[PDB]
Amino acid sequence: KSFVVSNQLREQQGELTSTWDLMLQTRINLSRSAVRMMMDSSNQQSNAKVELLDSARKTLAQAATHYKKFKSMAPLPEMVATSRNIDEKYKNYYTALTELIDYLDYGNTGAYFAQPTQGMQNAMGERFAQYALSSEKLYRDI
Amino acid sequence: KSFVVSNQLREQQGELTSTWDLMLQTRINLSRSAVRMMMDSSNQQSNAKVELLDSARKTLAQAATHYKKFKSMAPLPEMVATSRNIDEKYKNYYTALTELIDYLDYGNTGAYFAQPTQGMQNAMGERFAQYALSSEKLYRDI
Repeated sequence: KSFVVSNQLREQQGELTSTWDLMLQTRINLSRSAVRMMMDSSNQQSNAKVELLDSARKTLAQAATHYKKFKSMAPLPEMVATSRNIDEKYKNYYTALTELIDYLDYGNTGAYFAQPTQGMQNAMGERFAQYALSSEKLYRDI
Repeated sequence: KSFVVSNQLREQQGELTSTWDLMLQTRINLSRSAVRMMMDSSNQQSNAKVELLDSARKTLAQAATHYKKFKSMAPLPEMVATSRNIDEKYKNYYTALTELIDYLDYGNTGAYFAQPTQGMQNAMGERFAQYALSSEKLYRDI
């Protein structure tokens, strides 16, 4: 099986890297918007806060597109548990990120700061590292 | 050559994913610190601004460790140009990120906001996508 199966593994990793990366980029643009919503309107800097929130929204939608691609390539047997785990972490971090867009949609920075977002970022981050370790080891077995 | 060479390619991609990801995480923690340095001292939220700057510093040092690992696996002939390009983009974004740590080290948020960091983030991001496209196509040729 080795070509077809190991290429499947690389394509599942690429798509997951694209999902993780675009969620970190959503986190970044939500951050850049929240600081400008705190600084108010006099501040020359405050004025891009809606562009930034719009960029955040756009990269989350792109993370969700790559994730569905990732989910369409069925996990190989040994990959099933980390892939299940990734899905759990992914949904908690996607949701955190969605609620943050929802708050800034109406300028609620108080609720933005009150969400413990980093905890969820970190859990996905560790899931990602575990998926990547597990896929390297099947790839050097395939 | 196919096993040894295609494994080399996957290991160079993994290390580069680790570099890109840790630089995005440095960007995130610098962001979280800059907003708390803007909010001042009354603000319960302002008080983690030095922990956050310290986390940023730590993930940049980790991005630089994985990058040296990436650079130690010599680019295969067709990968030499994107690998050169990645190095250029990487150094401009590593430097941007370093100057941002340097500003927040003494609470200079004015200089933090004045740096056009995102432009450099974006150039590295496009380099990364181009490297990943080019490596997929050599990998399906190897």
